[PDB]
This record gives sequence, C-alpha cells and structure tokens, in this order.
Amino acid sequence: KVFGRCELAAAMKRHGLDNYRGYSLGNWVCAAKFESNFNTQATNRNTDGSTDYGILQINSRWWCNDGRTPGSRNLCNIPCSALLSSDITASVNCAKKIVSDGNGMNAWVAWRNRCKGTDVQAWIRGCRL
Ligand SMILES: [Cl-]
Repeated sequence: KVFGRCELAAAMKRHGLDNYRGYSLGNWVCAAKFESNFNTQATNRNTDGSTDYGILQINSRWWCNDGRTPGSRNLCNIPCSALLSSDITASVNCAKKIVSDGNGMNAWVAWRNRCKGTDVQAWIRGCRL
C-alpha cells in the first residue's frame, strides 16, 4: 500500500504519533516520506546483512525477526513481514518503542538528514485532521 500524505497523517494520528515523545505529527510523515516514499512494502538491505522494512524502514538487526539476520534481536517481538502490511499498526507500535530508546528520531537517518531542522509542519498542511 502506497499511502497518500494526508491519508498517512490521519492514520498516524489515530495511532497516537502526534507529539509522541515530543515529535509533532509532521516529523513522522516527513520520515515516512524519505524512508519509504509512503510505501508499506518497501525493503532495503544494508551492509551488515540486516534489512529495513516498511513505511518507517525498521531494521531487523534490533527490532524484528526476518530469519536471516544472525545474532540480531527482535525487540518489537514481531516478524519483519508484519511491518509490510497495509495496516501500519505494527510499524507505529514498533516505532514507539524505537523513538523511546533514548536516541529519539535520530534513529531514522533520513529524518536526521532531511526532516530535522526543517519546517516539518508543511508535511501535514492542507490535511483534514
Ligand atoms: Cl529504524
């Protein structure tokens, strides 16, 4: 599922991401944009052999099990495939754990490099929320 900008904003708000750990809704939409182009099926392998999954590109090294990242963890206690669903509940719930681990949204490189310090509110402008 490829989300619309406002469709995704609505979904994230409904799942309680707006100002979660102090991150306004626009941060999350900006992050999803540059991480996955709003595409729940997005996947990307990285150097250590781990894989990033879903609309928020959650990594198998720590957060989910994909059966092919030896010595990794599964801190969200989910199969990584669950992160590829059209329903973002799994991704959002897992994201909540990640942004809570002490490093905030810096855990998402795309957010750090492309959303942080920008006018992130622009990402939810015009949306019925
Ligand atoms: Cl991540």
